[PDB]
Amino acid sequence: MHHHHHHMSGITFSKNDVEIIARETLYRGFFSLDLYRFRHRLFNGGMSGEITREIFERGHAAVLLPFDPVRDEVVLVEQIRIAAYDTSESPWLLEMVAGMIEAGETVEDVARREALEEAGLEVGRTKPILSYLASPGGTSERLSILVGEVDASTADIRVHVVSREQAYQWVEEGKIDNAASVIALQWLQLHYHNLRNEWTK
Amino acid sequence: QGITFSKNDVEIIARETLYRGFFSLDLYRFRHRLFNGGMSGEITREIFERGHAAVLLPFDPVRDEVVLVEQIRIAAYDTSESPWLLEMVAGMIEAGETVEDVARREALEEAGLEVGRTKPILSYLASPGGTSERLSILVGEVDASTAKGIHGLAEENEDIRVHVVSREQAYQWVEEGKIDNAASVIALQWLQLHYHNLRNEWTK
Ligand SMILES: Nc1nc2c(ncn2[C@@H]2O[C@H](COP(=O)(O)O)[C@@H](O)[C@H]2O)c(=O)[nH]1
Ligand SMILES: Nc1nc2c(ncn2[C@@H]2O[C@H](COP(=O)(O)O)[C@@H](O)[C@H]2O)c(=O)[nH]1
Ligand SMILES: [Mg+2]
Repeated sequence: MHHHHHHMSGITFSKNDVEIIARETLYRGFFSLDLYRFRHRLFNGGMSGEITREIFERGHAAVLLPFDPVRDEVVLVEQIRIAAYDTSESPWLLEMVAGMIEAGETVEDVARREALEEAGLEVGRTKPILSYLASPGGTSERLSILVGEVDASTADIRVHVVSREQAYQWVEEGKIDNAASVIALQWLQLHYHNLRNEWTK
Repeated sequence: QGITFSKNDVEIIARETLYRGFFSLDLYRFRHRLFNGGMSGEITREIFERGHAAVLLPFDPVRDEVVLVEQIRIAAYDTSESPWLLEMVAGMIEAGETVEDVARREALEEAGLEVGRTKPILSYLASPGGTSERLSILVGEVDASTAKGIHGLAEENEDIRVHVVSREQAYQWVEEGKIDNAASVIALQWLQLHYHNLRNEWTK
């Protein structure tokens, strides 16, 4: 069909449209700094020349929003995140439960495990929220968020229990400003009414 | 309620460059107060340093439309169906610049868009266990009928396609996983929570 014209044939291109020529690990410690060399299709029709990009590689994470549907409360975990220091009033952040996903593990298994270990919470039902790329211009990291049913009365890390409304107001005010928690709590603000009905049936 | 400790309670002893390239990886060495009442020992953490960004959600309040930009993000490759992503206009904030200056410049360079009024959405840490990066999101008033075509600086090997969707369509794409990068998810969830008042404010 080479005589067929271009017009006779969401996003435009797939993995068939990129060639990763080479990968190198330039730094290996707890995390890695990798270098990708690749060429890719251009929107105008041609192929790019070879492009090189640095990629921060630290694996991928499972995240759990602990929500008590009886009490309309969320459980937050506080701990120091030194990387926040230079742009934040304090490096101690209020966050969701989270942990790295190891080979062959599922998001749900990690989320449930971490909820018990960080916050001492037994999780009942879970539902997916969303899975997102934290900052794909520079890091490969993907984080997959679930909401988990908890009894908030049963709640170096410190555990905080607050109303959903307070937690969301802290997002609005900038007092909760890490991506995983912002995404989870915005989702909860959009979905809590149906979720509470589903989980208190 | 709220957090327990402040910058009075942590000392950064030193920082060491582990990798110096286009971006950097630094080792922070620090000590900090513990919730149990003591002081930690010396802690180290590897931190990815890549500066900070301004992000623009281009929203047409008359048409209830959103402008997205499509381009390859190779880091997405290993965990995504395709490394081409649908994203918000964005760019790095250089020394002395304002978030608005960058957002307006990138809106023109990445999408061919002039911007009218602007309002903050939220400023967030992308992944603060391992990177310092902060991204500050604005919503910008645009005429989505002027958003079309292929943009980006060809010299910088930047190849960007503009897409226009309705707001409801963009949000549906978030729900379905077709838009799954933090900046766009945060911006579009915010828009779902605020569009009624924002359209009223900008169509008066
Ligand atoms: N050499 C080099 N340039 C980069 C890298 N990441 C981004 N850039 C440059 O940053 C600009 C676009 O960055 P973006 O906003 O798409 O993340 C282009 O000038 C591009 O060449 C990298 O890892 N290495
Ligand atoms: N112990 C330690 N872990 C580090 C360092 N830099 C990065 N990490 C990573 O951070 C992980 C702990 O993350 P956290 O549990 O604090 O969210 C470690 O398991 C390790 O992979 C470092 O200097 N020391
Ligand atoms: Mg740009």
